Formats: sequence, C-alpha cells, structure tokens
Amino acid sequence: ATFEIVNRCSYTVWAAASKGDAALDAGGRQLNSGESWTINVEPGTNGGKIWARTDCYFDDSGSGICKTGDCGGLLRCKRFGRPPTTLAEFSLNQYGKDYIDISNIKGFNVPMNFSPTTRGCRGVRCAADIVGQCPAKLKAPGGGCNDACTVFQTSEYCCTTGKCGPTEYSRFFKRLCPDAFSYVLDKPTTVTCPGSSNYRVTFCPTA
Repeated sequence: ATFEIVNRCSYTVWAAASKGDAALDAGGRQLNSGESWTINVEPGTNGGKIWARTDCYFDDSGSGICKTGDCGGLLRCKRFGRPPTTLAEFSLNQYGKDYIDISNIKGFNVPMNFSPTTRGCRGVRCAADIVGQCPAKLKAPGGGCNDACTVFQTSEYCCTTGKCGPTEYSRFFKRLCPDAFSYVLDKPTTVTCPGSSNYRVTFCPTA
C-alpha cells in the first residue's frame, strides 16, 4: 500500500509507522503543520500502526524523546509508541482484503482521520476533543488522555483473560469517538477495504 500521512494540525508532529518488531518504510519523520509524507508499506503487512508523536527532541543521530508516542527514543520507529497514542491500525492483503480501524485502546493524543484514497470502502475518524474532555484520572501530564489499562493495570481494563466488559472509562472514549475501538472487546469498527488499497492518515482533520 501507499500511505500519504498529512499533518493538518497547527503544531508539528513526528509521524511514526511500525508493525511492532520493525519499521514500516523509514519508521518516522517530522511533519510540520501542513506537511505530507508518502510511505510505502509492504503488501501483506499484518498488525501495522501509524500514529503521531508530540513535543519531540532528536539529536543529529535520530535519538531523543517525545512527550507522547515515544518509540524507544528513536526518530525512526522500529517498535510501537508509549501511550497515549491514537492509532491508525491496518492489516493488508489478508485473504484478498485489507482491514483498517482507529483505536483508543492505547489512549488518545492527536485527532485522526484514516481513509482510503482508492475505491471500495469508507474511512474512519476520531476527531473529537478527547484531550480537552479527558476524565481527570486519565489525563497524561506529559500530554494526551491515557487509556484505563495504562493507568490502572487491572485485568478488567487490560482484558488480560479475554473476559472483560465496557467500563466507565472505555465509555468516555466511545461517546467522543463511536467509530474507534474503546477497549479490547469493543464491538468492532474495522472497515474491510479491497486488497491493495491505498490510504491517507490525516492528523487534526477538522477545525
């Protein structure tokens, strides 16, 4: 797939793209407000994620820190980022189809739209002001709104046994963003797209 990653936020973000044990394309890059970065994701990538990082500082070797979404201090991510991170998630060329979603299961930092740029399916979006409205006990001082599993580390929030139900915290993310996963066993909001579609992830898609 080709992904165009566009920062429509008024602040700089450092986009990241990884499948957990490797970078996708270069794995990360700075996007000033307005900039677009086109990456090539290998067909058949299963469990890929793209997210924004904020308030980062990197040295000339690409090593440093971000306040949200830091991936082991690298500009170019090889692993997933530290919550809170709104996630654009995808698995491509899986028995002829691609599957996309947005998830708040690892919290939320930056609003996002994740849409195909080719035919055949619809996009998904979580662009509500989740950081402004975040329950006090989930607020991340470093910036963003943490998920309840990150904050409290219980079997019920982290759905460790695969049992779990919705919670007062998952329901906040679901009320602000119905079309994103709010906890691990949420009713799925995954969209099926034709195999080998292309996509655009836009940070701060609205006002």
